[PDB]
Amino acid sequence: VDVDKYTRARNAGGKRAQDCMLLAAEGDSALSLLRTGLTLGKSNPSGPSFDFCGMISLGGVIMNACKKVTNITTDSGETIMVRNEQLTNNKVLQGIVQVLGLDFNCHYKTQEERAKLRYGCIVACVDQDLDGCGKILGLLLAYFHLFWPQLIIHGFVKRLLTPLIRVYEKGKTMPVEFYYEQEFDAWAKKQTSLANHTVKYYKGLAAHDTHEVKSMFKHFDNMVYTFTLDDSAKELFHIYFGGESELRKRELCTGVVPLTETQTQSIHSVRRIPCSLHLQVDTKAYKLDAIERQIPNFLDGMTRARRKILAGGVKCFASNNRERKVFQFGGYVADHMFYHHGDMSLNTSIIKAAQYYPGSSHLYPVFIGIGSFGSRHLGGKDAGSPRYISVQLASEFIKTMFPAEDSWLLPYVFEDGQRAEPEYYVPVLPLAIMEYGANPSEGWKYTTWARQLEDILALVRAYVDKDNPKHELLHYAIKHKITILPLRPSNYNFKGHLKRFGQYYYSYGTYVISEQRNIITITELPLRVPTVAYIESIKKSSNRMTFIEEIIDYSSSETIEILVKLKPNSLNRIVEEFKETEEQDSIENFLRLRNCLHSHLNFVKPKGGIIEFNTYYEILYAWLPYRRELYQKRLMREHAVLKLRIIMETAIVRYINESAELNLSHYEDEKEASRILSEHGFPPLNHTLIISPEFASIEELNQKALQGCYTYILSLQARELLIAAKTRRVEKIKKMQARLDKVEQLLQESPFPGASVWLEEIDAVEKAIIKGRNTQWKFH
Amino acid sequence: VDKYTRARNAGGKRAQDCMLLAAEGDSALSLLRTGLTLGKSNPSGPSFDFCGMISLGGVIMNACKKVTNITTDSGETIMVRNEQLTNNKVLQGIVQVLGLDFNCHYKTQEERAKLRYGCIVACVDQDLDGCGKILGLLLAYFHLFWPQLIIHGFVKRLLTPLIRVYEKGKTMPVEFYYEQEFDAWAKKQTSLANHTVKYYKGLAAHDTHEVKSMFKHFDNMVYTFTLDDSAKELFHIYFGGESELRKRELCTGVVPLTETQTQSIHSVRRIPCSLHLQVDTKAYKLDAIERQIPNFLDGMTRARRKILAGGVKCFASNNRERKVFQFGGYVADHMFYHHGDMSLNTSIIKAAQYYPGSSHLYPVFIGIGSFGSRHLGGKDAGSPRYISVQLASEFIKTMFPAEDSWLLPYVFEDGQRAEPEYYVPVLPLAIMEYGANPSEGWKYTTWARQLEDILALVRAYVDKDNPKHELLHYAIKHKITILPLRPSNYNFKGHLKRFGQYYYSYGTYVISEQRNIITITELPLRVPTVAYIESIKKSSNRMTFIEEIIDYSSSETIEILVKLKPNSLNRIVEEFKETEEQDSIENFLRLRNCLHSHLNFVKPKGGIIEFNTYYEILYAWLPYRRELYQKRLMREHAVLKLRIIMETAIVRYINESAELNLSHYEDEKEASRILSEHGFPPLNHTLIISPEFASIEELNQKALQGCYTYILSLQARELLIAAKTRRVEKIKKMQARLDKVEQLLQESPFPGASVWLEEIDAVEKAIIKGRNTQWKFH
DNA sequence: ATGTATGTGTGTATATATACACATATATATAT
DNA sequence: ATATATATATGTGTATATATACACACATACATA
Ligand SMILES: [Mg+2]
Ligand SMILES: [Mg+2]
Repeated sequence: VDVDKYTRARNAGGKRAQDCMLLAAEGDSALSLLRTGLTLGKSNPSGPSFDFCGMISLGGVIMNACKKVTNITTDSGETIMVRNEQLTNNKVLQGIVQVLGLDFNCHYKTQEERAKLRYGCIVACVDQDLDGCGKILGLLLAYFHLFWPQLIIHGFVKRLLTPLIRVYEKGKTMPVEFYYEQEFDAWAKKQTSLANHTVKYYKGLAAHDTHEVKSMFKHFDNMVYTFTLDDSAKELFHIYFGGESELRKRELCTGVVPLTETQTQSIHSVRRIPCSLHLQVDTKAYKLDAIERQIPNFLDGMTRARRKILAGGVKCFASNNRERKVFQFGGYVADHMFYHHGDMSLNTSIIKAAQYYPGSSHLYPVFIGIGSFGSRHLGGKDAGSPRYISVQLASEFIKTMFPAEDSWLLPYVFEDGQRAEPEYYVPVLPLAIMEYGANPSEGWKYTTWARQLEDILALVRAYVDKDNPKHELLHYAIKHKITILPLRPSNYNFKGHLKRFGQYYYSYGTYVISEQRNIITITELPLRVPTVAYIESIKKSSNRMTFIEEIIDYSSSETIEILVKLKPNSLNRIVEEFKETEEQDSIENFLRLRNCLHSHLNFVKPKGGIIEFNTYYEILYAWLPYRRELYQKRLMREHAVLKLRIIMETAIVRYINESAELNLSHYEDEKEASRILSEHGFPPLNHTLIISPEFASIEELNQKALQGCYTYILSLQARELLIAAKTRRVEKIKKMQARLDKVEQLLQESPFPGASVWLEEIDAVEKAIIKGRNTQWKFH
Repeated sequence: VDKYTRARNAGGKRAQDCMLLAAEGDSALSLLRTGLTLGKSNPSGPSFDFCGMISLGGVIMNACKKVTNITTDSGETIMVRNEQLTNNKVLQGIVQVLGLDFNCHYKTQEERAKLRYGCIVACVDQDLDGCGKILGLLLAYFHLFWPQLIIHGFVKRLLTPLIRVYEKGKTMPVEFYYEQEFDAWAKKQTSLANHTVKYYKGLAAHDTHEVKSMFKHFDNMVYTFTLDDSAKELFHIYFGGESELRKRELCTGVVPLTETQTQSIHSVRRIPCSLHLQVDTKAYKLDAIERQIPNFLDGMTRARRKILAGGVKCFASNNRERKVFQFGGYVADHMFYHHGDMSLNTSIIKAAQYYPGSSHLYPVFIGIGSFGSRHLGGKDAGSPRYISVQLASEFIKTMFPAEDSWLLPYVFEDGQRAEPEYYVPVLPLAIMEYGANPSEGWKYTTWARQLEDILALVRAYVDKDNPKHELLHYAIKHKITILPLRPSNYNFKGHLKRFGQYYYSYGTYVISEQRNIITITELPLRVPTVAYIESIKKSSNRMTFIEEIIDYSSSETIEILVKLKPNSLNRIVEEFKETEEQDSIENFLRLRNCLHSHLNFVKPKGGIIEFNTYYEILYAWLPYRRELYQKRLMREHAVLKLRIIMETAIVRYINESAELNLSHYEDEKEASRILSEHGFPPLNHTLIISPEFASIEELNQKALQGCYTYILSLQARELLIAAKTRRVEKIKKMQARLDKVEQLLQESPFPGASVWLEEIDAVEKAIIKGRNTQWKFH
């Protein structure tokens, strides 16, 4: 059959079969670009066309064959390699072995067996972000390595090389092109002003308009590169794409190793790429980026997408907290936070970042959700479409947990030249250990179970507050890493019971036995167990089905009530079949009613890279000093700003008192007015930095403050030359200097500066959490 | 059967005690399954012991257009279906669920107890699409096959709110069920500054306390359909295969509902089918005509007008690119769009496209990325996460002037302004582009006119020194034509011929008998290439003469190459005959088509209008633009006089405030007193300096009745000598402009006759500069 | 040589569907 | 009693698919005496 989304060349499998190309693209918008470009008729006499080029789609992400295949060493000696039934029945790989005419029991070592291919090179036209240049190009290389390495030896697998970033200067008709994101960031941070450049990001090939696809296809054969492999490559394919992760963990801790001048000149001159040198840059950079996207930071407890959602949601609902649809808020946060990915997964994260039900992931959600957001009974998988449902910002919890005057003092993620969101938030409470979570990633796994709220409040109040009895003893335990105050799992919104048997916790359900009608009434499932998955699991097991007649659900939307029915006189035969250990009952062995709480505390740290803890105490002890130094920073910044504002307004007061004697109307322009104001003892000030010190560090704030002009005094309205305005300004100067005395008294106290403000914020976060838990997280 | 939650008692001893809540999608089933499980928060509600769920799958197929009554020998017409209607997966589901039988009639109760449920209950949306269209099609299906169940109370429905309004303080909302009821309500108010209007698009947008208060009163809000005797004619008009009944009905608006009928419906809790079809279905069909047929003034539909308004609002600060889905989120937020996102993004994509043969010859946007080609008909664009749009800023500035948009009637959604009723362009843009749509009752199809003909017509109307001025005025008086009006052959390399009462368009071939090759070098107007090539391969009458067909096309240029089997040209010449209207080779290769028009537009203040020729559309267009120039000049004259009055108090206050000494006074009331005791005029400063949407009556009615904010909010920067000098020359420039405004209010033929000539010239050179740069504006 | 039925096609609407990667604990079905 | 494939599920990503309404000029497929 002609396979799906396939355009053959006119010379496939004929007398000039070997000189034809297959430009295998990633989707269909890329094929739309390739169809646009291979049909430059007389505007490109040196370019390719469909006389010797074809097109086929890779279907998204290629299946890997390096872990769906098995070796069988034959008794003749020569081992054989049998595929899986899933790998045999993939449509994309069946399609491309149908197009090129490949064979699985031909090694393609001589040339009269390589002349029986339908056309003799593959060229992968993929993207340049790490998701497409590193991942699926690596899996394609792995497929051709695992089944026919002789074609990678002789030269059969090729690729284009397109730009990811173009930067256009005003005036010049040649842009500056970049192939990697960190190269752009290193180029851009060295600059001094980027307000005459335009930065374009090209996710996918279909973002290239006409006047640059013509430039890309005047030089088509100039940018095709061919792969070679050496002996140092087979172990790297087994590390990066083999069935064991310990190799991948121990390689994937270290960062990417940059490229030498000889290797770079050799690649950009002779245009061949070593497969191992591709794996040790592009695929490794992909896997580090995937770790950064899919594993939470240990300070704020959230991923990178959810941190963009939080920043864009604080900024979106700023003026008035009116709700919007999920797709409209998603368009906002993809516009203003520089989100460079697809739109469907962003809307899925906005939906799941607002759910609240017994057993949801987030116990303290950022948003209030307005509509239908799914239930326990399908695990939140049955929410509405984003067309229907709405979200708004849970404003007082975000006000108390993430204080707004601390978001000025954080390191930010700069994207495309201007800032997007923080590197990390630092909440008032250790929010990384307060919720649930279970993800895979590259190399590692993330799994947490939430802690009690009162345990965490006891530990933080024991650390900070000086007259709690557990003050110095807790500091001793932080010096020696021993545990004193208990840190239990959370039992909120869960009615079953929890037991510790050795080095793990176990969570149990609740049944209700009856011999009057031989019916067991299940009333609760263990932690984070969906209902219909439990019912189908208890229905598939044939050893358990021999004792039940009918299994019926009567549960409400927030409370479990399952009803089984037993076959007559079958309560007795369960006990000999399903034996009762001390750790679980015979019914709880029978009805699948306990689970183990097994944690994988693998986080990412500031400045990137994995970190791996052994207990929740280690995460708390790593979290506390960041909040300590952030309090010290905000108090010193406030001290500097208050001195400078006293200095500013106690010259406005004397200008109001001396404007009649000064006679400002007599003078000609701003030059003579600034000169006659410099002679009467008015300080030159920087009005913008004093009114709005946005992100200015304290050296920046006292370094460019006294280097301004008299704009603070010259934009005074005649409204405020009145006597009630004088009284108002004098009393606000008195309040500012009283605040300055309070600030310089707060900078000294025990055990560290800013130790009472943080206790006040603990109490504020606690009452906001209590109010939210009472109102079903609606904050009525 | 998928998406079907079986009730516990379906098909048993108490099967007739059971309901089937047929919802419309899957989010609706999420709502209904949330509602039917309030176990002890709703002890008087329903549950799954007597209630099922099933999905209607979007929009129901109709059977009235897909069935045949065939007459047999015995004297009876049996009703035999179609193979397409028989294989519809949604209707197969409900027939298998309810246990219906097609050859039964269910007249007796012994037959009406052989079913599996007791009633079908349509839980549909309350917006006009779901309440009118698919509920009428469900009624039409049950009428066309089993009218005796509509007689005996089998088809039921819920009744939900469409708009809830929440008063501050009070604990009961106001619920409106129709949109025009809320619009007439909200126009009556004077202060809607503290009410929160909630639009509920589908029923899955309903919050938890709202669904609790809707499921405590479930049987309070179910209704039942009663079948009339006049209903057969209404079911044949609205859903039958004859369109002229539907044209003849749907001119006049919806008949309002009386008080006796209202009290009967809300009291005995039953619905006549005819009273439903003449309100809900008719209101839907009028709404679909409004959404799917253009206005003859601006040329654009409702969605494209929202997209242009949101694009002018979005790209105002800088003309920075956005994606398609991000700009779509913007225009769905600020222009109050109440529909899905996929259709809006498709509308933005097709509003940005520009290729030879696209719908728009003068697009609103500049498209950046892959926006499709001639060959697949523009259906080969990118996904909306890839491609970008940008505002074609100077064309939008010249065609739709910004100072005219303050003086237009607007549309209110939910209280706030969203977008105009129409734009009034400088050129008649409704006859300058293409289009081919169906709708309810009517068809829309246009073919664009030459630009030069339209420019000559409008310059003959407006300019008094043009020697075809009074002739054209006589022709407007007596409805005759003088000046030609040809179709647009721009970017088309075939040729056009007028034969009788229509134009035909012809493509170009090139023949060579030395190789038996015909080379097609041009297709007719708006013919996709791959659709043409696959259409020529299905005709086996033509396949017996050709061997091989190869496409060598460019990105924007056609080049098709056929191959003939030997000794078959003479058989083509003698077999496909030649008339004097089309060649034999063009008869063989499908190389002409007719430019056949259906000029059916909507008019202002709602309603269809149907024209006969393009001259009627031009002559209807001209007086709106004329009157709009007159009222913008009146507005400018008023604002200039008021601003002269405002600044010739500020300048003398700068002259006299050195000894007036306002720094001596206590507060602003004493200052306002002493300013009014020296002759300064009280002014409304926030409406003199920014008249946004104030008419001239409320401009000269409430602006001299303000305060002294204009004079008390001056910065001390303003009190210098250079600022005095600049205010003096600015007063001089406003005085000169006021003299020019009063000088050109009185000109001939009508006020503002040279200004519209200048805007003609600016739009024409912007169109030229956009055609030279492939509509990229380099 | 006519009276029939089908059959895509355009814009603006209504409601859905699917493949793949990644780690690890649990569950299921044979084969020494 | 035991190894060994196979299957599933979680979040953040990469790609695509498909049913219905509405009007009418036009094209292709057997019947019509
Ligand atoms: Mg991509
Ligand atoms: Mg609807």
